[PDB]
Amino acid sequence: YHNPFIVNGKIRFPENTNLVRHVEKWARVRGDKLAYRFLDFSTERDGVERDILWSEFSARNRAVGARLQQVTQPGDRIAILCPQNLDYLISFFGALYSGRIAVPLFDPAEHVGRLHAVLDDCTPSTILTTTDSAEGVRKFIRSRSAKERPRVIAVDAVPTEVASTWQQPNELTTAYLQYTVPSGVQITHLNLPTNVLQVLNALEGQEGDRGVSWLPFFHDMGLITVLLASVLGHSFTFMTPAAFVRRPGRWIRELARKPGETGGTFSAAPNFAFEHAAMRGVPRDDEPPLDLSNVKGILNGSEPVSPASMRKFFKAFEPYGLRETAVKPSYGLAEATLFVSTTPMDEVPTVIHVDRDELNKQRFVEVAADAPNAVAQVSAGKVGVDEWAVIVDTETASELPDGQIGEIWLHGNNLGIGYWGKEEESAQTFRNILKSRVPESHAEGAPDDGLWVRTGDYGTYFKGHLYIAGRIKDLVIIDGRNHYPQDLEYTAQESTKALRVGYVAAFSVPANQLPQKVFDDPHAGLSFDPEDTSEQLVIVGERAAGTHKLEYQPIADDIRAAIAVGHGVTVRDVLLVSAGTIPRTSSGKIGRRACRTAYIDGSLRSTVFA
Repeated sequence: YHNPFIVNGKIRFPENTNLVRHVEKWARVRGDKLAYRFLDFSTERDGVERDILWSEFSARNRAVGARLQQVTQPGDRIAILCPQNLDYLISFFGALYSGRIAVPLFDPAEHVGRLHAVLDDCTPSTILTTTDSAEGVRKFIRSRSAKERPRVIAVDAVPTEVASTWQQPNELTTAYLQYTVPSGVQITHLNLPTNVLQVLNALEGQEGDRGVSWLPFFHDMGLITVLLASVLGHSFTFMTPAAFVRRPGRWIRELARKPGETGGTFSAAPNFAFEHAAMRGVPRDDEPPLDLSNVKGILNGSEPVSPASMRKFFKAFEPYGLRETAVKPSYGLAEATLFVSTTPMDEVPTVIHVDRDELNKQRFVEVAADAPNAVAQVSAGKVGVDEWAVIVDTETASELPDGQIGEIWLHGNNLGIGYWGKEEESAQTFRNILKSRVPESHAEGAPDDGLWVRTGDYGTYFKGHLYIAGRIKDLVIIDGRNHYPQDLEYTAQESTKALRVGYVAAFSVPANQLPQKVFDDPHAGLSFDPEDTSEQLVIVGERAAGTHKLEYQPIADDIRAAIAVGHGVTVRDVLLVSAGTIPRTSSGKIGRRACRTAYIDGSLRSTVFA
């Protein structure tokens, strides 16, 4: 493989490098070629193709950019309250073209409050949207104070001719804010082209390849995936998240080889989507032939990878030509722009099993899958070019040996420079020194006195692979002992056919804050004590399809028994709720914190991704 900007395992960018200059290049040399295609399934079930060429795309970007340069101040934040479509990307790029700070968000007409919180946090001067969504955005804004009702610009209403007045706008300055109290990661103009190149390098993307996505643009995985188009001038075809949730086969269809297509396709998705597409994305017998032999890589990340959903997904689409080397477990986060590691392209996913007891003690000890206390661990592959991941003992700020679990710390030009307006949090997360290394350091090549970024994730290196144990703050600590929630959740899943796959939440609540319902239940084994504050294990799970008539107690008993025998901890409460009731993040992950909150205030007992 070869890339001009990569020489001897190092990214070599020309000076004054940013995504804006990259798009302008393709507008000149690949002008008449497809840049982005929006598959619109709003009215037509078959989908309406909305295309824009690199030439057209550049002109729109320069038109919006010029308009922003005329009515905004340098350093202003430009909020993008837009539905998923071409004008969203024109808004995002338009903001970048202007030299101002972009803030990719969502349409208020589709949380409205979360949107208020972010606006409070970064106080944008201007909001970019479409004509059709304009009135709804205005309606949202007038419910805000008069302090500044940020001006609203319908980007599609900005004439292309305005581009003539555009002025070309530094690497270390913030290009945009990536919001995940809300936190906005400051992504610089160097971060953006750096990380997409790291992706392109790991994918080994050829010239005739193309990309497909349904991920929401307001999510880091959704934004960077489609921004990947700017690296090599590849086309990318996208749809809305809603379109995928209702008809997952659309994703599969768009991935499949079109007539005459000799190149390969690339995509990305969270774990739950592999579960969804495996069950509902298989084409019906009355549908046309489906050829997935062109699919090169479908990256699987943003949440713990299920070996079961991975197996089901591959088995389901194998008869249509999907190679076992197509699905790629990957790791990343917003602080690193997006991409940190992925499974090598010529390899099938690596799955191992480790001892649970050792695992809760921050140790990897490999065991057979048949072993009674084995926990599956899916490798996240190799770290990208010119970035580094190390496993660190947070108390000593020192590198740990392979097989021992510590916090993953990161270094590289794709890593952000802070959280917007958060001095203390920024310092703690982004200003760290690696005090000691091991003899065969995974930091080798990184500057000894360079700053490292704390991910908040436990991980380890094992036999050449990076593993993501879990998220530190999501640990379930009971009686001075550690439990990984996805481990508990999997045991709870597999103990019964009554739980919906991927819709179980394990967390702890202090005893005094447990609801009276728990104490009424003799299976709970607890008596109310107003000053007992010890953490108690709670499991919340959605009922599987067609199981609404199944009785509660055998389900709760099975879960409780399995967790007791497998993890040596007692579940105090099992709460079975209807499908879609468990809180979910903006990208579709399970929100354990919101679920925990919703459990305590009793809202639980009484999102696009439905």
